Amino acid sequence: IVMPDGVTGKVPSLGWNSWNAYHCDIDESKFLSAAELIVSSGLLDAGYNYVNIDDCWSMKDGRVDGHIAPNATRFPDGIDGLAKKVHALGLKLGIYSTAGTATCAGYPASLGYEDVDAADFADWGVDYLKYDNCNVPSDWQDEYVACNPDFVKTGPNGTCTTALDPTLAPPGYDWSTSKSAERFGAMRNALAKQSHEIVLSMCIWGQADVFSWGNSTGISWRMSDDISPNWGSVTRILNLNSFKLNSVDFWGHNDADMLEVGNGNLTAAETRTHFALWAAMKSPLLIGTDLAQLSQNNINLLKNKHLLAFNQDSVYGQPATPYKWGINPDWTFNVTYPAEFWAGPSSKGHLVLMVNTLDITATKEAKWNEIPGLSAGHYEVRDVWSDKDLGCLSSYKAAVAAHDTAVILVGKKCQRW
Ligand SMILES: *[C@@H]1O[C@H](CO)[C@@H](O[C@@H]2O[C@H](CO)[C@@H](O[C@@H]3O[C@H](CO[C@H]4O[C@H](CO)[C@@H](O)[C@H](O[C@H]5O[C@H](CO)[C@@H](O)[C@H](O)[C@@H]5O)[C@@H]4O)[C@@H](O)[C@H](O[C@H]4O[C@H](CO)[C@@H](O)[C@H](O[C@H]5O[C@H](CO)[C@@H](O)[C@H](O)[C@@H]5O)[C@@H]4O)[C@@H]3O)[C@H](O)[C@H]2NC(C)=O)[C@H](O)[C@H]1NC(C)=O
Ligand SMILES: *[C@@H]1O[C@H](CO)[C@@H](O[C@@H]2O[C@H](CO)[C@@H](O[C@@H]3O[C@H](CO[C@H]4O[C@H](CO[C@@H]5O[C@H](CO)[C@@H](O)[C@H](O)[C@@H]5O)[C@@H](O)[C@H](O)[C@@H]4O)[C@@H](O)[C@H](O[C@H]4O[C@H](CO)[C@@H](O)[C@H](O)[C@@H]4O)[C@@H]3O)[C@H](O)[C@H]2NC(C)=O)[C@H](O)[C@H]1NC(C)=O
Ligand SMILES: *[C@@H]1O[C@H](CO)[C@@H](O[C@@H]2O[C@H](CO)[C@@H](O)[C@H](O)[C@H]2NC(C)=O)[C@H](O)[C@H]1NC(C)=O
Ligand SMILES: *[C@@H]1O[C@H](CO)[C@@H](O[C@@H]2O[C@H](CO)[C@@H](O)[C@H](O)[C@H]2NC(C)=O)[C@H](O)[C@H]1NC(C)=O
Repeated sequence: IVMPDGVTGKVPSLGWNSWNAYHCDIDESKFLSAAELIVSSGLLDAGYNYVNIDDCWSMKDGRVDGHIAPNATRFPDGIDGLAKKVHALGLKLGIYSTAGTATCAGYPASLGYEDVDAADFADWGVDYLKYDNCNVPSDWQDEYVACNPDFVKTGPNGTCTTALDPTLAPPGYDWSTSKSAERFGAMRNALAKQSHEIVLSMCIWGQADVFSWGNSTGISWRMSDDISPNWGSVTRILNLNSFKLNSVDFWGHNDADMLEVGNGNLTAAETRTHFALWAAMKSPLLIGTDLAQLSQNNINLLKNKHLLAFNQDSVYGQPATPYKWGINPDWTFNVTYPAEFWAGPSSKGHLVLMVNTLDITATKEAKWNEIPGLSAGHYEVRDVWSDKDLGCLSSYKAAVAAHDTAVILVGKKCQRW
């Protein structure tokens, strides 16, 4: 969705969110520390400007006089006070609610209270709303389910049938008028009435075919169930998103979920793959780890100037897309062996990414004729990881470590042949 100021939300949101770092165990100090570290580490300089509050911020046990109350134990100066502090550092503040009767963690939520909550969030100076999808009561549930392989039983190749799920929507169903669309549109409309600009992140997990109606409603939409800090989760979301990239352009980006950089059992290679593909798919990039414990190597990864420039390109709205699946035939839905060969144009040239989904080193080759927008011949090439010149090349062949991604930027043609 386009926003009134003509800029905010046009390219993907960059920031930090408490959830993958702290889950339900949050307080004001955690946000202030995050804000200070985003500035001092250079992350703000790299473009990361949102400090986003996730679930568990309010008094759990009900509204106070019809309003969601901040938990004052956690936020002694309120959300408004926190917003002041964050804004003084040149940053923006995000908050969280749910399009249901309680949040996913059981806190007050906004279904039927969209105008009241929007007004409070705006009065506090909040800049960004993550709006989750738990706890939808009967009179607001959808009639049917959409074919979302993360939530519905599938046959081969991620296909749905009413034999597999008798509540699967009939052929031709118009999701743009489902109850899910209504629930999210109600919050769109409430936020749009406020005299403070709040962008809407639609945390709907790829449900209700948000791909078809999302752009009319918010700036971004989750496209899968919740991420976990492991390779299986990374490949699952990569596979799912690889089929949905025609929904991604200016003002409306599929959200591959909060980054797991620095977390869990992800290896160095797996972490590069995750970051690089989230960037290239033009998902919002929300850091989700305690920055006080994040290695400099991971900080430097998050600041990768080429991946950030690509993600943030103000001329090319579309993401990198798969040009060859690799181990499987093109367009094969597979949660463990997603599409390997990706590319897309930008102001700085064509970004090309080659994911090694095998668990041993493998040679991978970027062949220009295979890549949309390029043709046989020689191009000037740069390695995105090392920022080194790779020369004037007729193709690019690399040994890629297990679960790593080779990433290059293809510049000008350097010979006609
Ligand atoms: C498993 O499930 C998946 C997901 O549902 C199914 O995926 C199908 O697979 C189809 C092929 O079986 C595939 O059809 C191809 O479509 C391309 C055009 O693709 C563009 O436009 C489509 C419609 O709007 C989009 O769906 C595409 O988006 C998808 O792909 C992009 C990446 O490419 C992703 O970014 C995106 O997220 C999404 O996944 C995309 O925007 C056709 O070009 C292609 O046509 C082929 O046969 C034609 C002959 O009839 C021929 O004319 C074509 O020419 C090509 O090759 C020629 C050389 O022979 C060249 O000369 C031409 O220049 C050209 O390059 C070509 O040979 C084919 O129709 C669908 O797009 C895809 N749908 C989706 C949503 O992904 C699988 O089929 C399932 N697998 C099994 C098995 O069941
Ligand atoms: C969800 O809804 C939104 C809102 O409706 C949809 O957003 C719309 O997306 C389209 C597709 O991306 C936008 O159209 C395209 O915009 C780009 C970029 O325009 C801006 O770029 C121009 C270039 O900047 C230059 O900067 C350079 C330095 O960095 C330098 O070289 C120059 O000095 C320039 O300053 C600039 O002229 C504009 O003013 C912008 O500021 C265009 O490049 C596209 O044109 C290309 O595509 C055309 C159509 O194919 C065609 O003419 C030709 O191919 C051309 O090369 C194109 O116009 C559109 O603006 C945008 N709408 C809004 C309101 O922002 C979104 O698509 C939708 N999602 C989906 C999935 O549909
Ligand atoms: C508001 O937040 C406080 C602080 O996290 C919560 O109080 C903690 O509650 C746990 C579980 O009962 C106790 O173990 C801690 O000792 C409490 N900490 C402090 C500093 O008191 C509290 O439950 C929250 N209240 C509401 C209504 O959400
Ligand atoms: C997902 O793709 C992989 C890779 O092509 C499939 O794994 C192969 O399966 C065949 C049959 O079991 C074996 O011969 C190969 O050894 C497997 N290769 C690897 C690298 O593991 C897998 O079956 C696919 N999954 C589904 C459900 O289709």
